This record gives sequence, C-alpha cells and structure tokens, in this order.
Amino acid sequence: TRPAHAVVLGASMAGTLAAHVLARHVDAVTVVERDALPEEPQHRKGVPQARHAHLLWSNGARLIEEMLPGTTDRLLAAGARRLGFPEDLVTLTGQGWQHRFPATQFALVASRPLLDLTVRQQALGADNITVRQRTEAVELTGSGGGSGGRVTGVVVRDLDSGRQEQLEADLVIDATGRGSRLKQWLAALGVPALEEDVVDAGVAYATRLFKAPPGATTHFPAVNIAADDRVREPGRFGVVYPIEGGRWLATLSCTRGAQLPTHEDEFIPFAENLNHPILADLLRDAEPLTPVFGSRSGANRRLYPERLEQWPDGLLVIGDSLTAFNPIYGHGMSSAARCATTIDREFERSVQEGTGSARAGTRALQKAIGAAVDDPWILAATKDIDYVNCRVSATDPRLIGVDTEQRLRFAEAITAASIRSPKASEIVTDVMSLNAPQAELGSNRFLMAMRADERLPELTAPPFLPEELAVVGLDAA
Ligand SMILES: Cc1cc2nc3c(=O)[nH]c(=O)nc-3n(C[C@H](O)[C@H](O)[C@H](O)COP(=O)(O)OP(=O)(O)OC[C@H]3O[C@@H](n4cnc5c(N)ncnc54)[C@H](O)[C@@H]3O)c2cc1C
Ligand SMILES: [Cl-]
Repeated sequence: TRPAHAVVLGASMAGTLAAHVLARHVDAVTVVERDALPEEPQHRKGVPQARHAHLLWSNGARLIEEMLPGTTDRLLAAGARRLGFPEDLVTLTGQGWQHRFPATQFALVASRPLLDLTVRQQALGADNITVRQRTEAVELTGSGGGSGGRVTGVVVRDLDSGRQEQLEADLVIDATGRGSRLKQWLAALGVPALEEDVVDAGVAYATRLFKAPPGATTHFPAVNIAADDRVREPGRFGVVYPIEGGRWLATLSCTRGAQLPTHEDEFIPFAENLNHPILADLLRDAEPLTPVFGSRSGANRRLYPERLEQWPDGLLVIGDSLTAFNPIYGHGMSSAARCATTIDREFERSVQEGTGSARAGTRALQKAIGAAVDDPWILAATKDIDYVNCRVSATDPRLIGVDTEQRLRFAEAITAASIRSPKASEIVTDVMSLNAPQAELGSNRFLMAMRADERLPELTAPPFLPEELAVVGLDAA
C-alpha cells in the first residue's frame, strides 16, 4: 500500500530537495544528517567539496525554482550572480576563445554554503518534516536477495549520546553522497552487487578563495581557461568565479599525469602555465583568503539499481550516491534537482494501489530516477573518455562501441563551431547547461547548423570589454 513514512539519509542538495518533495506525498518525513547544519553560511565537514567553485546551471536552477518558488530571488538578494553563457564569460577552449554571444543559458554562482542554506531554509520548514541532525545512518534493516526483498527501516546512531535506535520506515532514500555506504548495506541484506559504469580521467582540484578587485564580482566576467588538449597530454584547467561578498573563488584542475599545486606558492604559477596566463595576471595582486584546498573526487561513476532484478522494495538511491561526475562540467546539483523533480512527478503514478506490495512503485521510481540522470552521465563520460591514461570500466555502448578517432574529430568540430558560430553555440550551450541531451550534437539539426551558420573570425586576444579591463586595472597590451 501507500507509504506513510519516508526516511531521507543525508541533508545536502539531493536529500533536502527529496525531503521537500516527499513531504508533499507522504504523511511524515524524517531527515537523518550526520553533521550539525548551520543557520549561517558556513562550511561543514559533510560537504567538503563546497570549498571549490560551484556553478548551478539553469537546468538545476529552474527545477529548484519550480519546486521552491522565490529561491532564485533570495539567492540574488544575498549576492549570488546570474552568469549568462557565453556572454558573461571569457573562455579559452582547446579551439580558441569563445565569442561572447548574447546569453542563451545561465548559471547561478554563489558560495556553496549560501546556496545550501538558502535551499534548506525554503525546503525543510514544512510541518511534517523532522530533521535529526548529528545522527548517522548505520545500516539498513529488512531482507534482500531473490524474489521478495524489502527494506523496512534504518539503524541510526545519535552522535552526541552514542545511542543506536531502529527507525522504521515505508520508504528509505539514500542521499548520503559519493561517500555513501550503500554497497555495504546492500551486501549485508543479501542483495547482489550492482552494475556500475566508470569513466575516470583522474581529475583533481586545487582551490583558493580570494578577495576580488573591488567591483569585479559585479562588473567583471568569470574566466575559464582550458588546455589546447594535445591528444597525448593531461588536461590542465583553471576557472575564476565571482561569489557573494566581493570574493573570487579560483579552482585549478588537471587530469591523470599532471601535477596540481599543494602549497600556496605553487598556485599562481600553475595558472601562469595554462594556455593563456590571464588567470595569473588577475590573481597576481588579489588578496588570498585561504590556503589551497584539494579534491580528488573527479571520476564519473554511475550505479544501475534500475537494472538489478533483486533491488529491494522500499529503497531509493539519489544524488551523488547514485551517480557522480567530473565537477569541471558542473552538473551534480542539477542532477540532484532532477532526482527530486522526478520523484515529485512520478510518485503518485508509481504508488497507485493494485499490486499488493511496494515493489512496483519502488522499482518504477528508481527506473525514472535512472532515466533522469542519464544526461549528466553521458555528457561527462563522453568528455573524459579519451584523456590519456583514463580508466574506463563501462558497458555503455554509446561510449565503448564507437571509434575513438571519430569521437575526437566530432568533439573538435563541436567545440570549433560553438566558439565562433552563434547558432551552433546556442545548441552546445543547451547541452552544456543540461537542457538538451549530448545526443543532440549528433543530430541532423545540429550538423546542419554547424554547416550553414556563419563562422566569425578567430579571436586573437581574450575578449574583455574595455570597461572590464578598467575594473581590474589591466591594459589590453
Ligand atoms: C570539487 C567539486 C566541485 C563541484 N562543482 C560542482 C558545480 O560547479 N556544480 C554542481 O552542480 N555540482 C558540483 N559538484 C557536485 C556537487 O557538490 C554535488 O553533486 C552535490 O553536493 C549533491 O550531492 P548530494 O546531496 O547527493 O551529496 P553530498 O553533497 O555529498 O552530501 C551527502 C550528505 O549526506 C551526509 N551523510 C553522509 N553519510 C551519512 C550517514 N551515514 N548518515 C547520515 N548522513 C550522512 C553528509 O554529511 C552530507 O550532508 C562538485 C563536486 C566536487 C567534488
Ligand atoms: Cl571534495
């Protein structure tokens, strides 16, 4: 019959959105979060990735705005910036500088603690949501393996008292992120292993927070620098994003085989060694506020519970626990929002009575969630699969059934069109913002746009406007 109590494990972006949506369809929702959740925008140990630059692409932003009206204005009122693409970015691709065409998509940029707080404030206020902070999910309860498995609840431990308690539930949602213990919980119930795809280019991140030149966060673009991506060499990248409070977040990254800064005096020289040194020129006199923070969470990985015949009833997996991506493409929060939107749109259809058990509904929900995360998976995996020394363990025929040399040729063509042809840039910006599938770049429509559109002359300098150079006090020469 119909769920009366849902338990959500984890209260970051995926779990907070999921709890909001589930409270609309289920009598009572409990949220279990290991951290204390701050009432001010502060970093916390359970989301260490929030130290690094975050873009909320228009796909995720619109889905959050639909679920939680007013959120976008609250973010802008608190200093977030709406960055139009490509218009508001100075971007060097492996094919040249991006012409700054009038924006066709956007992303919201704020410090990740402000985004998270603003969302929580909107989403966890409902009267039928109970948030248990400083509480750790320990294992799942129920039975697994052949025929009739079901999850009936969760063992939780209060971290202040050390006391463990059994939390019964009709539906359990794992939103505990890339560090989820899900595989261990499933093995303990007797559930067989999940199918999983990996495309792991060994990407790593190094980030410093800076005080920006006054006014740069409002009147100076974001800047994104990529390698010429010589076929046999690791990629190296850098981005500088404005966030609230007149600060710049600078995130440097590379793929397997290149070295990232780990000491502060190594940071600007890495940016100096990118294909164009502009990031170093911008940061050279900016005031650093933090040491270098690192991340090694850069692999693309995807679990396929929707394929497991022995998936247990009453269990859903969402967010980074289900699938996680190379952060350079910026889709994890959008993918989290898609998971919650999909639950919202499919919950009633899936749980309609008639089958006599929760199996049909659980499996139908997890199958719809699986379809919803396909776009960020195939985008990021396609972009990473041909890096030198990339580790590929995937069954996806879109990836493993195609000629590598053909894919490389396709990719250069798409990039070359996007930077200098406005009609191509619209379609590519749609895909890069997670609003059209990667498959659209192989369509008749896109190929025709690539062929028929004008192509502007190559840019020979970063396309800053004069008013922008004035802000940071640089000279075109
Ligand atoms: C370097 C880097 C840069 C990124 N940049 C971007 C970007 O630009 N744009 C974007 O959209 N995404 C970006 N991402 C991805 C984004 O951070 C995540 O997709 C997003 O946080 C959603 O993840 P989540 O809610 O599923 O899990 P997480 O955010 O990882 O949170 C999981 C939650 O579960 C809690 N938890 C864990 N274990 C337990 C337990 N046993 N019991 C209870 N609670 C538990 C944790 O404390 C945490 O609150 C980036 C990621 C990284 C690493
Ligand atoms: Cl991290």
